[PDB]
Amino acid sequence: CQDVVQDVPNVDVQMLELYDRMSFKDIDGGVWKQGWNIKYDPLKYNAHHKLKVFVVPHSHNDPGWIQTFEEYYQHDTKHILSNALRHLHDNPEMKFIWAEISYFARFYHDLGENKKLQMKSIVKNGQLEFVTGGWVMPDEANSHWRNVLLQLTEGQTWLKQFMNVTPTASWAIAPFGHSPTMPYILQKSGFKNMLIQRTHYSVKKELAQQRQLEFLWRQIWDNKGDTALFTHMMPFYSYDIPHTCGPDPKVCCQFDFKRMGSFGLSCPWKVPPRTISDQNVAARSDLLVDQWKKKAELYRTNVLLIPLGDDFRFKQNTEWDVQRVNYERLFEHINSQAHFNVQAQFGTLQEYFDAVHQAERAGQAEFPTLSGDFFTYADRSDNYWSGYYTSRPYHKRMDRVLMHYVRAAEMLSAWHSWDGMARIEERLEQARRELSLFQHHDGITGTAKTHVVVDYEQRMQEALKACQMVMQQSVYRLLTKPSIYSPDFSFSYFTLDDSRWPGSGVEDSRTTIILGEDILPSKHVVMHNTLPHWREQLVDFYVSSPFVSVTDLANNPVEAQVSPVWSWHHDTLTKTIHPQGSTTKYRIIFKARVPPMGLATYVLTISDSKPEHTSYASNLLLRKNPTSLPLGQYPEDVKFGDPREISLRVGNGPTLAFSEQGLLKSIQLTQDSPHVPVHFKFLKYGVRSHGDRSGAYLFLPNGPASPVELGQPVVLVTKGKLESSVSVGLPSVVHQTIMRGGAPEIRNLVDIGSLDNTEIVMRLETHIDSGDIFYTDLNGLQFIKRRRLDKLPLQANYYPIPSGMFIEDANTRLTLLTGQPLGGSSLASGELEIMQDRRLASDDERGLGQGVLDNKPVLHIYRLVLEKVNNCVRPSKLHPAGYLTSAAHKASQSLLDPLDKFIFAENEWIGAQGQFGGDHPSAREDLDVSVMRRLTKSSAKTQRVGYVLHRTNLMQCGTPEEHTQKLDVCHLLPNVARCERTTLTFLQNLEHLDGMVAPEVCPMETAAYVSSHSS
Ligand SMILES: CO[C@H]1O[C@H](CO[C@H]2O[C@H](CO)[C@@H](O)[C@H](O)[C@@H]2O)[C@@H](O)[C@H](S[C@H]2O[C@H](CO)[C@@H](O)[C@H](O)[C@@H]2O)[C@@H]1O
Ligand SMILES: *[C@@H]1O[C@H](CO)[C@@H](O)[C@H](O)[C@H]1NC(C)=O
Ligand SMILES: [Zn+2]
Repeated sequence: CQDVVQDVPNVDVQMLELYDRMSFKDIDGGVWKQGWNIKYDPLKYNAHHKLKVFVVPHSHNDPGWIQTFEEYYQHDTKHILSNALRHLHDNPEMKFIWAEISYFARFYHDLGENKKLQMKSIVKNGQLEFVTGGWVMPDEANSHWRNVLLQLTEGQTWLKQFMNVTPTASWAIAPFGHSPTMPYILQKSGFKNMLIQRTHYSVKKELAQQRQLEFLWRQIWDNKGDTALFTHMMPFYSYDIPHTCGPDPKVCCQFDFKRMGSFGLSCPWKVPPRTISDQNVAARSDLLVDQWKKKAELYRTNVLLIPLGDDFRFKQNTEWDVQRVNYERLFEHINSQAHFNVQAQFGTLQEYFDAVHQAERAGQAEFPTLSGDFFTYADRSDNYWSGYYTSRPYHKRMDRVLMHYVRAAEMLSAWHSWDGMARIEERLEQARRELSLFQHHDGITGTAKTHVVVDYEQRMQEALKACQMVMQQSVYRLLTKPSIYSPDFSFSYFTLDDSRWPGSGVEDSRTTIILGEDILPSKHVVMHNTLPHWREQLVDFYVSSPFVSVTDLANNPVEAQVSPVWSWHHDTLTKTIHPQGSTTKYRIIFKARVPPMGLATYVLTISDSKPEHTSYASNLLLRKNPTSLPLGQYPEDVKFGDPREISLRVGNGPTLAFSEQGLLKSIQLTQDSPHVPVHFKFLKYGVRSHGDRSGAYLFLPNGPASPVELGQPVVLVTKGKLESSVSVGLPSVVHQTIMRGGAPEIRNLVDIGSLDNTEIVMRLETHIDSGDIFYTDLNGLQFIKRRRLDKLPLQANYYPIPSGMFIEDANTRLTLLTGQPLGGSSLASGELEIMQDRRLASDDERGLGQGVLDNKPVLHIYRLVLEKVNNCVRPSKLHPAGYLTSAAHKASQSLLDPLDKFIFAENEWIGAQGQFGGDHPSAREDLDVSVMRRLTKSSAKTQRVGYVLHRTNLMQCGTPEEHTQKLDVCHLLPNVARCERTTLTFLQNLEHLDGMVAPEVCPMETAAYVSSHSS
């Protein structure tokens, strides 16, 4: 295994280093507004050394943005694809590339067989080429790597089945900045080349000057280079035709033949295209070849990529003709005039890359190595696209919830083969496709119109119901005596109970377990653990009595805590925000112990008085002017006091101190240790009243944030043996700190209400001497070092926080893990901050055509880990990566992949069993089974199950936490007959494994295995 900590890679371009050196001046470059006037030596090309030009027609099709997926399909995309089929069929030299398989699948299944055959033939002959082949062209900032892989797999599995092709070149012209997670996944999925576009204009200029726009993109920790993927960065401001022929858009626009008027389009530079004729083809060719040779100056080979397309292009037959016939006339002239020394043709993306690598192998170029990312994007001036790290945070959180239930549904159902009547594959396919769709760069990003957001939400809600169905059917099968099992595949044997989605205060969706002497004495509940190690975790349920005790299915008592059900109300009569307690339902909490990838059953039983093994939390309401809080049968009376500082400790865990406003002020890790200052604060950013306005994409604050005025908020303290909390009703946020004996959990119920032109930020203030350094993750996969740059504006120092962030000095680290992607930064030494929501009245001129005025309450979740790190083996000061500790990693897992909870729906479960998976290996803590997916339907004689295994890298800090069992996924199901290593999509076998054993993977590596079973 390569060491991902101690060896700093030697790369030609390291993006953090480049950032430190670059001046980012925004000067007028001339016709290339963000560049310079390019010059070329005309004698560079000659008869023995020609410029080879590939014009690559394309059409950018958003799977929802300003219209829904289905609306765009009906209005635009079905016509684009129908006319592509006809036009390519009839014009054999014409070419076209296609990226978004969601749309292509939607189209193809509506074709008659004759047209399906015609379509297969233009793909097989290379006229129509799929690029990337994902379901969508995903966002790269907010998306989790697991869902990037999911959508990639969804599209490529479709393409292999129906088109018999697997793309090896990726096309990502539209995400708002770019992540190294993409080449990581793509390189492990058979890819050889990728293309990107939306990078900071200053980066484009810098790399163009050095001819470093094509590079071997490796991971930041990769000393050897085995992760490298050849990458092409386009050089100009847009992917449209004016910005793809060359540096002068006034000239390039004249070669977009849809802009002569009858299509309703024109050239903003005020010179229209003219139809090519024999009288003008020489002059027109001179202009165009000059543009091409200038673009070629920015690259190292004599092979040039010229994209030819724009959003929802190639719709009308007349548009196909006007582009094709004019370009054909240009190519005939240019290629026959030896003095240009050019050979130009329509091509595909793979044709371009193949020709580049032929030039490379001929010794005509050597490419630089690069590591780093391409965040935060700015397309012009100070317009940094850090707003979309937060926009529409409800749906960002929903993404993470659905991510987990897709994993859990696929895993739980994979253990068996299912009859088709069970509709398992149907429901899983729907769930995967709806989550996959949402990875679009207008989905999870929060950059779509209101009604489109609603469509994505409705789709995801259906997907969650599909996962629930599959999960609960699977639990019933896994835990019922086989000779008793009698399934009705439409029935709900269990319902899922989720304490954090949509959340208390967002939706009252949880079911109470109703027990009573005259109705039902007890209830079975089941926990699932998707992670491949034993886990203990507190779980809670709502119950109709406080006098409830818990047993395991050996009837062993389990210690439990009962607490009230508190809900917060904005009392419009008193103009305060305060909690009310239920008088008929209560929360019971207990520790569930669940096998690796397994299930555990418990029983809740009512009694007529306090049970021996159940304790009751105390409750203290801090506010002036209190009024009573009755709690029905709950046996401890609420206590009241004036606001005051208070401290809490659960178990032998940290002691937390809180201000009189209910906000953390310090953490004491152990009995004698210092009370370390760690202060939460809520602040507000506003919007500029002159110049450019913040919107869904852009964050353009009117200076540093101002503190939220808190008034005298009401504080609720619950103190229990198993779980304690401090909750406070602040303006726009019910803020909660929860303690269970380790790192606290933070929950924010965020309701920005009608606060227009406001962004609410949560900041942590410490004494940690972090300087200008902080760490943020990329797609939940890796942590990258950030350096705050005072030469850039505030919004430029905001980065995606898809799963966590930290600051550290020599001795102390503070890590904030998130259950949802949000934007954040460290704007001063010792600080962390993360945006909660944003409400914006203006459009920000990027095409959305609305503000963000559709906010809804969202429950954001976090873990806060303060640690001593002086004994940890960390990377050197020059290394661009950072790594989590064990405790921080486990805290992230507790947010993203919690135990699932199931409540048996009927009164009696006949044949119930206590556990599943007790013989599953308990793997080392850094290893995960990211995906378990049965790949075959029940009719297949040889069943196949796919696994994706990911090993992270945790710091060595002198805490072994060892003896663990080897995990061989190929022996998790019986009767294995073959085990193969595959690409991450499962679509190509890479190694036949001896002994049918799937080895574990190296730190920071991800591998896929497929086991086959005879059984
Ligand atoms: C404001 O319209 C202009 O920009 C939008 C940009 O849409 C892309 O980028 C946004 C972010 O800015 C992203 O959210 C979205 O997914 C898209 O990737 C363009 O849609 C239009 S193209 C439009 O008008 C062109 C000029 O007339 C025409 O050539 C094209 O075919 C379309 O009709 C525009 O550039
Ligand atoms: C799929 O593509 C490959 C390569 O051209 C070819 O061998 C095979 O005949 C095609 N059709 C299949 C495998 O069904
Ligand atoms: Zn787009």
